[PDB]
Amino acid sequence: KTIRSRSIWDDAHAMLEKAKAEGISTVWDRAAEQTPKFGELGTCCRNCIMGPCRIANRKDGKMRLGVCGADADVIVARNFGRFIAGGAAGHSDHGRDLIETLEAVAEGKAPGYTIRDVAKLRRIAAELGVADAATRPAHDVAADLVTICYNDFGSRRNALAFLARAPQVRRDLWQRLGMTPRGVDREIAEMMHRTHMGCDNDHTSLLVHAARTALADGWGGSMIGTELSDILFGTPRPRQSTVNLGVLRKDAVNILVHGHNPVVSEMILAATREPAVRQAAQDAGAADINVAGLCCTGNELLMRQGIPMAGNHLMTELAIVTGAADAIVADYQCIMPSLVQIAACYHTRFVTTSPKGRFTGATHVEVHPHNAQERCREIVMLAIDAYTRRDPARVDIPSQPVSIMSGFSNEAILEALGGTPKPLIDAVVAGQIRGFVGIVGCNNPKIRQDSANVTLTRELIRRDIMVLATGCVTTAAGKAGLLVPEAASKAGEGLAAVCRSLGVPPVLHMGSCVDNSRILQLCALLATTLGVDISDLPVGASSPEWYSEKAAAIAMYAVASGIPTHLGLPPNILGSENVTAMALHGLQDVVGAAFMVEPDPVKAADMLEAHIVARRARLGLTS
Amino acid sequence: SKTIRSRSIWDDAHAMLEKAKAEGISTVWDRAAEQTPKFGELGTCCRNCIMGPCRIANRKDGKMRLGVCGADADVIVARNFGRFIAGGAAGHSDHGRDLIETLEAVAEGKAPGYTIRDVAKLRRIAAELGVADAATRPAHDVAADLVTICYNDFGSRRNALAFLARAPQVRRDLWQRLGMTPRGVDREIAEMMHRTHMGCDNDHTSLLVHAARTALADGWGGSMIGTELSDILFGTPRPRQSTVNLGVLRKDAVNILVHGHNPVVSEMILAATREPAVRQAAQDAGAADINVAGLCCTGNELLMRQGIPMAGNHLMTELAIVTGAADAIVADYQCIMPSLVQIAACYHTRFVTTSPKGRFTGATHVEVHPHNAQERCREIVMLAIDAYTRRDPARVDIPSQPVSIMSGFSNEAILEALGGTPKPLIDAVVAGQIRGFVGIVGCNNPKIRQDSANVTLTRELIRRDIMVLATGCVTTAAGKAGLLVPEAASKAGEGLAAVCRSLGVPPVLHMGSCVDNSRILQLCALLATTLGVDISDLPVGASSPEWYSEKAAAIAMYAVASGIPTHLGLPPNILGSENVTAMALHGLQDVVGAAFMVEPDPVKAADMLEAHIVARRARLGLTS
Ligand code: SF4
Ligand code: SF4
Repeated sequence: KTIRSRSIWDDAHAMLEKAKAEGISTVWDRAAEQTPKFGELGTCCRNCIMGPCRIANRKDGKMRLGVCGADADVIVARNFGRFIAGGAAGHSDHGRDLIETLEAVAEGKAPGYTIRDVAKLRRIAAELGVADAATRPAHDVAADLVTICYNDFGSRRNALAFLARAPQVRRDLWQRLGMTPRGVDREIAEMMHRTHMGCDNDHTSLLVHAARTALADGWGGSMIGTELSDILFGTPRPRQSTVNLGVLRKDAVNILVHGHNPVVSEMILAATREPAVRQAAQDAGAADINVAGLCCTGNELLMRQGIPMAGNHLMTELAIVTGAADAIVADYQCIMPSLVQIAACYHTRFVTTSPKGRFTGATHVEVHPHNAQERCREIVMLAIDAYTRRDPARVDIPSQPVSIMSGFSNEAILEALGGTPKPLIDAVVAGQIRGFVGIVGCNNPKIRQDSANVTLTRELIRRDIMVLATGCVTTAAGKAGLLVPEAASKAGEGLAAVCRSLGVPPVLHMGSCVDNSRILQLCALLATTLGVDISDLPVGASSPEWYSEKAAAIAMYAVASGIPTHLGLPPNILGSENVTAMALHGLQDVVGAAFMVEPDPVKAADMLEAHIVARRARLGLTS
Repeated sequence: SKTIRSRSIWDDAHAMLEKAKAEGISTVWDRAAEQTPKFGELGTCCRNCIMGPCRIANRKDGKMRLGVCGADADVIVARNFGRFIAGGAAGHSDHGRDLIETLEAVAEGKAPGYTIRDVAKLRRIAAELGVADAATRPAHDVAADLVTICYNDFGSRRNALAFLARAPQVRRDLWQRLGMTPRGVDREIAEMMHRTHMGCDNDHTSLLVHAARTALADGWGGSMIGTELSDILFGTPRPRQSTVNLGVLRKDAVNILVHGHNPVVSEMILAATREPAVRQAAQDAGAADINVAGLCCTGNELLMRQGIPMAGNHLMTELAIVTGAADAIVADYQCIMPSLVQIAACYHTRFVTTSPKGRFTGATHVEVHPHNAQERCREIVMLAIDAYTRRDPARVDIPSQPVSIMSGFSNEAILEALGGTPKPLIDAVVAGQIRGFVGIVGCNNPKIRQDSANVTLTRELIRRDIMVLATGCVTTAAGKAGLLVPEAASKAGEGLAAVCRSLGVPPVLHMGSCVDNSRILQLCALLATTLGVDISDLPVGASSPEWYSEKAAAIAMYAVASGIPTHLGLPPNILGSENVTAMALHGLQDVVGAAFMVEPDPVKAADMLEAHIVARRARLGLTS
């Protein structure tokens, strides 16, 4: 009965029983061992060896301050600052890689890569100030855009380049508060400086720079990553695909791409479509080479190529347990190192491709733009060889894939509306669509897998609130059949009408974790057109099953941009009443939004709907 | 009280610990007594995501051997230590970046009261880094071009940091093969925070290699830019006399204590106290003078360039307020204990913060920037004079009499003492008069009796003809024991005493603040370049007997990664992993040519540093 309580899906239940009988420990098993304190409240501090310090509520009054004299407010806010910095650094390095990949294309030093979307390149470059971006040669225009993006990774700017997309009132508010992101790397470095012993000892000051650090992610690292990926590999358009472990085929070579970087996974797919490589699969007894995605790199291949997704966070271990995973191609971020051990229990080849994502015991085939075509060809060959060593008795692909619709970039959304946001604004004014909520969460073993994600998605569309899905929720919403146009039947009367009018699902898949920058861009476009602030728009954000530092950075820059953000579990901040009050209430007075911590998905829909209604009133609209 | 005598070796510290106990004031030793009790000290506690936190323990049932994500002790300890190093590099990185912004303000003409005090060093540094016509163009044009170069080291488009060219070719080629070449000061910090995220870098060798790269971006980037631009803006240090300990505070004067690391504020504070209208405000209040005294590294900075006396080091900062004569504390950022704000409220003292980065709840914030510093610092000295009129004379007790010291031993001053070349210094090392050099760069740590290890190790090394280069907190330790004066050659060995008397210098050279440990890198790289060898071939060493901060770990790491055997008094939070520990103590020797040494006995630490110096003298074909 424990296996039934760990997830809500049959394919996950099937593989949990399979690993149990085979003696394979999963992420849920190791979570039970680690359940048993001071670090979870954020009141443990390890920032120097004057002593590991813990702040307790003791009867005798001892241990109330650290050795240096820091109180619980400073200690909690510093750990939280480093937590956001690590989340921002995640997206930061990703955007920088995309800058390097575009610079290699511009220099002509990336065989097999091209500028797939030249029209978006000219638009983005013109938006950011590149002279004659409309008419100059594409590679020259790309080089000037590369310089611009790199300069946001420098230390000589007053505001990040894409920050111009925000409404003027939002930018003036950032100026007054001192939150204006100046440089992508610089805010990260200043956060690490402030959290050092004896530097920043004011929890209000620390949280304001956390907002500044997280804003440098959403409007810098992530937005550069999203826009440059569309330039290099194509801007997403609506298309059909499938989800869950059933996307693996018994008769094919199954290559699972895992991580966040489309630079590697896009070239993997190109190699599996080469004629000589497809021949090697048939020679090994396979009908084809089947590429399926995992986590954010899967979301990227889903949006731009329609490649089916095997599963989200907690499904990554179970996909190897199917016995049909012939290789796992990893880059970096959110790749559990337990996959290496579970792959050793089978024939699966675990291949790492990035100098930043090294895993002891893995097969490292380092991929760079100048050798990607050759290296990825070599990586696909290792998957065909591993296929010949597959043990057929241990194969169990549990379910049948579920149809989904993906590729809802802002470009695709506006094209569906006829090239303007006016029909969308009209529906919101009419009350057909009462608001929007972006669900951006992960999975967390503390919560039954996707129970909160699917319930909250169902609750919101019932109340005529459209849902924008990124990250892990894509698999959650898709498995429940909410990512298809026919799912309008499960929405309210107004939302179903608008969805059927446009032929779109009530849940729009807008991409990976960095593609939450698409939600910032969309909100900024609506606020600009209406002449109001983002904090005036009937919008919301939710992370019901989050776990990572990157999720908290996403939650933080949504709040600081005026988007009320709900979290299923609290961050490690409850040890300080002041820091907790600031996150839940005080931030509303400053940036116009705040955090919400609610483990009940229905109560969370009530809170998100309440803020949406209050903002409809301030626009002079009926709920 | 026998407990008070066990916490320091200095009478001016004992005298204030009695005073603090008499008045019910709790110090840093009292709070350290409460925080003695575990996994974080071994480094096996991970809080990088709310899928835990996770503790790696050893239980007979085999449970809790991996994190929820599956990470083992090696990865967890390495990521904690990696983030520990990144925090230290970030402290120096932001300090260096501010020095760039000040120089740009001078170049733009938007910093009233600031100048280019050392134009000759500006042209020299700019020419070294590739500025065209640095010798002849207008100074502000040259400064603007040097600012661009430094800023680009804080960008993401370079393959190697600008000052890395000072390193020997064999050292740079070695960094290239290992993948340690520092590319950008902020970038390595950001990549470290990326690598330590869940599910990114899960190989402890990979993590420590980038820890070395991150720390090298401090020593050859953030700190070196900070040191060299500070000399350009506020002057290159020259040898001079001064005093240390709490006796530098005067009962008859307005006592202003500068605290932190940034000379940009303290230099302008000092200029404000010499304005006639400000000196009048003090005289109108009944004071004989305005007395500025330094604390921590900013005190080291004012000591090197102005000769301003130092009140004390890390653990003395609380006691200086207890004297009752501290009329104001002017703070910028870093290593400023927030308990000072509360202790100042026990007296008349004004606690003033000046930086947007160093904010303290309950403090008086008068934010200083280059464009308003002359006006703002004038306002800050006035607050010190006003607080002086409210001083309680019954609570004043300045315990000891100041000790004479000699300071200001920049590499420029050292080469000038040698006739403009390192040849006499090389000759003494070849002759065996100076058997080696060791930089003692430590802090204070309440776990260790204050300066007991620093002073013992300093005495032990100079006795064995090993010259000691002192930075940071050790400056106060060496000075109080009377080792920072030329007459202290009598306490050195026969060979070292002879060389010291020939040059008229102490056997312990004070080379500046914590960021000025980049001066030691510059000196080592200069000797290795002259000799045609690697830094790992020089009879050199580094020691931090009483360290505590992330900055000390970053300094120790870029010393090791540069080939300098580094001794630590206390171990970093890494003992939870045998592999990470073996790599730090032994494995790194095979990779970068040096390793960490953890030894709490100062005499045994002198034995270890002397052994490596002897081994390297042998490989140079010299008499050991
Ligand atoms: S920074 Fe302060 S609270 Fe944190 S470990 Fe060091 S002494 Fe303790
Ligand atoms: S990163 Fe891994 S070891 Fe660290 S807290 Fe998260 S699950 Fe636990």
